[PDB]
Amino acid sequence: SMAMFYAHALGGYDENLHAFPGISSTVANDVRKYSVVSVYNNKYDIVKDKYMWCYSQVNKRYIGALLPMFECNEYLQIGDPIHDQEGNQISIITYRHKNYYALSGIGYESLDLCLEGVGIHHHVLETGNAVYGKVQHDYSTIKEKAKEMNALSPGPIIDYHVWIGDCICQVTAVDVHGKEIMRMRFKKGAVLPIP
Amino acid sequence: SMAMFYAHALGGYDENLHAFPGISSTVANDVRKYSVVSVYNNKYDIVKDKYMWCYSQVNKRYIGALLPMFECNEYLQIGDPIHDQEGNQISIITYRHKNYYALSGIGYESLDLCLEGVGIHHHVLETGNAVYGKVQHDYSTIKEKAKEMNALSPGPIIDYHVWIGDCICQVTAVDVHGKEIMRMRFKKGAVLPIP
Ligand SMILES: Nc1nc(=O)c2ncn([C@@H]3O[C@@H]4CO[P@](=O)(S)O[C@H]5[C@@H](O)[C@H](n6cnc7c(N)ncnc76)O[C@@H]5CO[P@@](=O)(S)O[C@@H]3[C@@H]4O)c2[nH]1
Repeated sequence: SMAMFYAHALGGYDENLHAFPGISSTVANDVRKYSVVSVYNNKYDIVKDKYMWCYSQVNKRYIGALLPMFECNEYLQIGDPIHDQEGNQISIITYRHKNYYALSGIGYESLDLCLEGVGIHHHVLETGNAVYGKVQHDYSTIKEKAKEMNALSPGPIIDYHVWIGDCICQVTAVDVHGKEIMRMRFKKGAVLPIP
Repeated sequence: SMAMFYAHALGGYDENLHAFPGISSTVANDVRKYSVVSVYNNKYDIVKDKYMWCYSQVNKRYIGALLPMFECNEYLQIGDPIHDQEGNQISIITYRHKNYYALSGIGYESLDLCLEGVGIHHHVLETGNAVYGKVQHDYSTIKEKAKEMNALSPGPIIDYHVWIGDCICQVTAVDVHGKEIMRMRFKKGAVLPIP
């Protein structure tokens, strides 16, 4: 049947369709392979070695991922179809960070969460800072806190924290005492969308 | 260049572009002439003798008009193109009332307002009700109300009221005491959009 793309920001979420940041679609496009995309007969270049952390929270389901992004100085509307050079539609306009536009679909490192009972928060990780739990600081302070919190018994996860830095991205999970229960690292630099 | 359509609901109002209910566009399409439209390669019939009163409030400027509307049980997303039989985009999805979708552009009777210092309010005119000023009731109550308010000295207009009924549409303008200062009547039946 027809390849549909519904934007989550317009209420288009369908659990029976493939779900990506800001997109429910009938087909699952791998957008990692493209270096140039087109929007209304206009070609744009995919940014190399810099990505955009994009997420959408629908019902109690978090859908986050590191996505490719292309630069475009003109204003492009949410829902605008994105094509490849062969005429195929591969995505729609979703998220934006100044002159950068995310390319949503099957991308790079991703995170999916049941948000029932837990929260999630997003931070810009300042360069040079380490991360423990729900805080970011210099290595010495983070290191000493990790040893301090080490003597505590782990409680249940209550919050997730996403840290988006220019060279690394990390996700931590904390209990009620701020103790780090879990930590993932994505070895990519990225930016967050500007609403 | 290429014919562009921007949905007002997505922040795409441009005062230098043609402005219609929910649409800023580089072209001004007269949509009264169409009896069928197509969305996602599906043909839909324009309803005959019933319209939709659509409006958007952008830049303290009110833009309202009776628009043609077509019946579609499927879900169509705001901003998606509307085509004619020849494949040309003539409009975008804007407003909806259950299984009816507006066809915005140059439509039928219209109302433009400068919304600074004056208000506007929309009402469904219940069948059999009469209207005075900012209120609707049965004809007996309205007759008495009109007599009472006749004795009042008129003041400057501060509010507009749009009455959309199955047989007729009317706009009244009231002063601070609710006296009717102006009334226009459109000899068409219509419905209001449902968000
Ligand atoms: N190992 C590792 N793998 C990578 O892939 C990686 N990428 C970048 N870096 C950075 O290199 C520096 C040295 O790492 P490290 O010395 S092992 O210190 C880590 C951790 O051991 C410490 N910590 C957490 N929990 C406990 C606990 N229960 N007890 C004791 N210590 C704990 O908290 C610190 C968090 O710092 P961060 O990870 S955000 O940045 C790192 C540091 O700045 C990486 N490090």
